[PDB]
Amino acid sequence: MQAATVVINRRALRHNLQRLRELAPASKMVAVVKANAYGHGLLETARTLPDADAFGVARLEEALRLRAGGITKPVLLLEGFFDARDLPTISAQHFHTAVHNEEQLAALEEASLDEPVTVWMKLDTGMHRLGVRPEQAEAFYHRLTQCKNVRQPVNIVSHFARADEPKCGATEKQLAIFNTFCEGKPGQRSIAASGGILLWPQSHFDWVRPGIILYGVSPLPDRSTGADFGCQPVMSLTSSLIAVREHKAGEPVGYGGTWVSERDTRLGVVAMGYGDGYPRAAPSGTPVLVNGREVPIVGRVAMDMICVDLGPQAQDKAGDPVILWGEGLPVERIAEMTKVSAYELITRLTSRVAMKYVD
Amino acid sequence: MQAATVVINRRALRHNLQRLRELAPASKMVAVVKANAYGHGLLETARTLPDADAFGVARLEEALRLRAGGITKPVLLLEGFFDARDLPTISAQHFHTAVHNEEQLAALEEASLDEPVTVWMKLDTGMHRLGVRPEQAEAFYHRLTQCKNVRQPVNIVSHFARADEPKCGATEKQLAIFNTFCEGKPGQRSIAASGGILLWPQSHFDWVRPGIILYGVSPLPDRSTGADFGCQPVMSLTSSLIAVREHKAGEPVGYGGTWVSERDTRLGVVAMGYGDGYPRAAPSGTPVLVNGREVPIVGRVAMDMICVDLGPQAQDKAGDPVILWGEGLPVERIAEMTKVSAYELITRLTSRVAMKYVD
Ligand SMILES: *Cc1c(COP(=O)(O)O)cnc(C)c1O
Ligand SMILES: *Cc1c(COP(=O)(O)O)cnc(C)c1O
Repeated sequence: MQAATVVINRRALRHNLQRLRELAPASKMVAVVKANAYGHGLLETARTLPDADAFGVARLEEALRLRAGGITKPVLLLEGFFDARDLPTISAQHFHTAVHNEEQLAALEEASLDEPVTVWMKLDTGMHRLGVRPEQAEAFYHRLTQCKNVRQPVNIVSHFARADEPKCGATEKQLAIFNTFCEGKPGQRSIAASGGILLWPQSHFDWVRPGIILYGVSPLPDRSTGADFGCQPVMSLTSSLIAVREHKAGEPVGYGGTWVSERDTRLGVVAMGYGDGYPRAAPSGTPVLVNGREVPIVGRVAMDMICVDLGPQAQDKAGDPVILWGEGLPVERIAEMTKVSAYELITRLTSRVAMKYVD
Repeated sequence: MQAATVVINRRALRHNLQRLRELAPASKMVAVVKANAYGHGLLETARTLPDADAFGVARLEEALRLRAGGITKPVLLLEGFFDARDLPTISAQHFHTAVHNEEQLAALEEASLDEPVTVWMKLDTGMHRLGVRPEQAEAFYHRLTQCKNVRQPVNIVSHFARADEPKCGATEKQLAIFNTFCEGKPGQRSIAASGGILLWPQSHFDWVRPGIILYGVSPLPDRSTGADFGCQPVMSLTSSLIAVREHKAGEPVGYGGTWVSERDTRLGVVAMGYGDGYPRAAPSGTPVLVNGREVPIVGRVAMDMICVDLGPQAQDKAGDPVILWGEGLPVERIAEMTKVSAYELITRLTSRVAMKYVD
């Protein structure tokens, strides 16, 4: 039988990269593949997009894992390097890096490399997470153009904190700061991720960094799905029923007796739980497809199982196909119902989930 | 590594198995290691406990993975087998199985195996998740004693739905039903997991199945910890700071501008996010240890990073040790602050977290 499985549509992945090129026609693409390509799988997602101009990762470990799998294209270390002793590898592996601190800068200044490295100075334009603040940036920037170990020109990168909230002036302010600092400087500019790409065409510049929407999922907090932008969903979280049992009115289900039935019915048990990555927070009523028909989750989600209400004469049987989200049921619909971010839903899955690739 | 890492204390693990033998002195132990041993590591956790009477898993795949690693004790398939074509492997691998449906029973009835298999009839005593209902149990049970494919005697297993709620009578009702069915029967009895073991000594019977408490974490939802029962915490979710930046009063942090500072201060950025398994639901103020000193999380938890408030003048720096939960900080405290179950915190982690084993 088949249990917890993530089916990845390679065809939809391809379609989305091309669709994003159409929406951002004058910008190169940094396919962001951090966290195991967003739960889709880091090396397979890269191999599915040999057309990507570059790949973005959070950590050096992820980039090296790409190189190990035979990925040859430029990989961008979005958070830079955490140890100065890593520069020689970064240089030799032809990894491009962000530089946000003095550790990183002072290291590049005194390292001894056999080749210089391509760098993207991270500028803090409002997110206040990583990056050099405006009033320290000019001096920091100038030191990078003097590094014999940095390939010139120095590129400039930044990130939006609230691009999915078009009504507040957060984005327009970050853009204002970004634009002021880049005036008169050569080198590529990049500040847009999924939100900036879809809602802010002024922020496309030279390179855009699609992450979530690359997988056909909307980065927005409203009811929108990847299909709202012509992007197709890549992931399908699937499983199977391991039991179909009789149940009676007044009887509770699961831990804590969270749900009590008002009628005699039949309950289905799914080989899926939070030990696989399915949200334990999922409330009774959350939709799940059984034999391509939507049924509600009843009772608390356990570590390995989920119960659903099928109906008194429901003819579903142990072994039948279940879809937690995918074709027929967008992950955005599960996010709305469970109140869990689609970003976390597709990404916080465990190694217990099998991986399938189609097309 | 210096980033996302889970450190597993093998010596605390052994201490807990024997501490549990002291709490349930007349019962054998079924070490429950399903879902990658609750995030601690399926095969390493088994190898650390060669003293366990048996190992419990959710799925067949997990049991096979144990045999592949050289684990030889008896392994109990807590949910049984999902396909009749699996009986031959299960018989040959000497896996013990639960039997809750007719598909499983009919499979045993007509299979041809070189050896009979040890079975635990799963009885639904109130949880209404898996198991044969009371009114169908006697006939179902009798068919199992007539199998030459089943090693006699037929053992009886069940599970509590609310053992962590001593004030509702649910547990005494399940126990009442369990006891009535076992009257006059010749096999082993088992109904207690972590809660039943600690709060209900009349449910210990022949075998107890410690899961969460085996890892030194309390099953109950009140604020007690594993140390309340003499059990030592096995897991430590650790990482490092990748940046220490200046921040000013009135300035927000992270996505959505969730947190705004009322002083000038210094922010630390941790190489930890929900792409690793850390709850994106963690509210500002949640505790983190930086250099063995507690600091609050400020702003939204991102996929790869977490910001903390260090103070205006604070001497922490990129590279310094961070503890998300562990030595200075029980996962139960993080569960309270996060309102996320300790079961899910330690279990729903991703494959990007490195694994260390000490002692
Ligand atoms: C992860 C990340 C991205 C992608 O963002 P999405 O909203 O998922 O598209 C792009 N850039 C940086 C700096 C990131 O850390
Ligand atoms: C997983 C499980 C356990 C162990 O539960 P804990 O609450 O962690 O003690 C024991 N028995 C069964 C039937 C289970 O599914």
